[PDB]
Amino acid sequence: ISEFARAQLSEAMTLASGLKTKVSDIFSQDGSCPANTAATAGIEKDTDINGKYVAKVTTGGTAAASGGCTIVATMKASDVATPLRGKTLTLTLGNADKGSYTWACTSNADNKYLPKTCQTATTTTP
Amino acid sequence: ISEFARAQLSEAMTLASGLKTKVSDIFSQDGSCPANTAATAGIEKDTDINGKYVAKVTTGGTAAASGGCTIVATMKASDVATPLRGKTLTLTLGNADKGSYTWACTSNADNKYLPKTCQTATTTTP
Repeated sequence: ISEFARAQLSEAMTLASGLKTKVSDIFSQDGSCPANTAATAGIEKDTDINGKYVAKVTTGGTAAASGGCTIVATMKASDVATPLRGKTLTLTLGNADKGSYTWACTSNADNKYLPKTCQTATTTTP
Repeated sequence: ISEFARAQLSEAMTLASGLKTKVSDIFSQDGSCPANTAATAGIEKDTDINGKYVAKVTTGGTAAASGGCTIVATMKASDVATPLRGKTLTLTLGNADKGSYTWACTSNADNKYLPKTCQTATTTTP
């Protein structure tokens, strides 16, 4: 498994991680999840949040007891490892009602490119 | 051996290489070696010249009839491959008093991470 591909999805996480404080602070202060398809109270426009491999980072989600707000980074459509083109990786706030905030990682890309922490689970059934 | 680590050093080479015509212009113009500890005529301060894996690119070196000007790249101390952390790669002017200017490449990183034109040599002895 390519460390070049691993590293690109690594940009995404870091650019998304970059908004935890900003998103959890609005959730627990105003009760809602902020969305940035337009710039919004201290948070930049999703298409303005980017780097070498990330095209945009969008906030949103649906407010719930423990959290729910989502931070979705979208990969560029080019100059990126072919399987990752246009894919997304998603951080979700949780435990908002229990203590320290948690942020579960998920992605719609192949687990072979993700960190262990961002991978799905697959098992057999009866 | 990691192509990904190889790729990190290659960025230093590239960024250091992008200052060769300027440094060369100064030597040919003033018989001197410019020092960019701070921005100076035409060239940005060393830390303003960086990249994903590269922290700074400094010019300096000691002037002679053959040239002697150096352009050194310093890798970041983190977010880079651990054997390359804070390692340097140097471009050095020569041949100024014999013919076409040349730039020799040296580095203090391990040879297993370097292009062939930048590796040192080790021989045996009696």
